[PDB]
Amino acid sequence: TCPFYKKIPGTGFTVDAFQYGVVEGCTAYFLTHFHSDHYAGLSKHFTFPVYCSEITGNLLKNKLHVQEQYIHPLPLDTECIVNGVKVVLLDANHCPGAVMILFYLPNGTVILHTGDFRADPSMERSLLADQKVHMLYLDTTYCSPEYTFPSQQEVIRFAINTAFEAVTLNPHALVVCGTYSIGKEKVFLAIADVLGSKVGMSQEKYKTLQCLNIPEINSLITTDMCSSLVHLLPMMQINFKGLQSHLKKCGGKYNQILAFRPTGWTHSNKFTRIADVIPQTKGNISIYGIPYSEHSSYLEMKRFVQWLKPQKIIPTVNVGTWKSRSTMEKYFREWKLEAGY
Ligand code: NI
Repeated sequence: TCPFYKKIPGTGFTVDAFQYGVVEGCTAYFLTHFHSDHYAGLSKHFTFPVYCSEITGNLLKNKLHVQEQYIHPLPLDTECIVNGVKVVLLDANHCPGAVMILFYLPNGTVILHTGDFRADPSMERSLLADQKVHMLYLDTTYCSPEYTFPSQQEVIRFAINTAFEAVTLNPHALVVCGTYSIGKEKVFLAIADVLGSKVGMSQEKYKTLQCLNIPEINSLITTDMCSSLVHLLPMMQINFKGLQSHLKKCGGKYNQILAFRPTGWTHSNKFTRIADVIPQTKGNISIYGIPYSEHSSYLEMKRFVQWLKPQKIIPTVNVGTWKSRSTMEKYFREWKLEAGY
């Protein structure tokens, strides 16, 4: 059964609720982004209307084979009417095609669902500036002050300079990047670009990347592994066994692997600066874990909320424990008292 925090009251609508069967009274299913915890339950047999971005609709059609007739793509930053209710989609600064949804209820309430997001000051000059939001359904993934990480710009800078140095010292080194869902594409794209190579990958991953409307993509990626010196692999293979094995297959083209695991947050953020990060090494294989996040830091989240000044906040992440729920409610109150709303 569908939880309350996936329901938009006063409407026929749910959000990211595809794993509950037929939801009683839901007449349109919104999907915020193509990550499996959120799409769970969609397939080619789904027969109700789905509303989402263009990119999210490309993946629905090509990867889960949902029939065209039920996919309803919407443009961003545009007032649209759905079953008599005004809605707007906004960039969530998460993975490709990830949106926030504004619902303008018939009775005058305004609701913002962030879906998954990385808060940014640039959202303060979206169509959010123009009016008041009563309810915020918030991605509270890193809602605790210990969650700090660098900007995405600093992390990419670290990865580019690391890879460029290594390969210029040893032209026979191969660079490998771990992946398991969409998002974080900039990690492997920016590395390839500085190395003058295309990114090589399996057919299934190539297909996935072909749905994301990235400009000049055909110039950046390929299925011919032999022609590329940056290879993508499944995240589970980004370990010393997985990498030695993969090196066998390259057939004596390369004598060194430099690999990157893009994670979210890890406790080595409590002590270490991005500049100071070092790999784990075994023989001719080094692995760097790098804190490239697509969720709000605690401070980025706080700023966004204190700008928005919502009347009520409903968390969508970390909701299954009382300790979490209680901790989050305390920060909400602090933030409200500090800013004075
Ligand atoms: Ni996500």
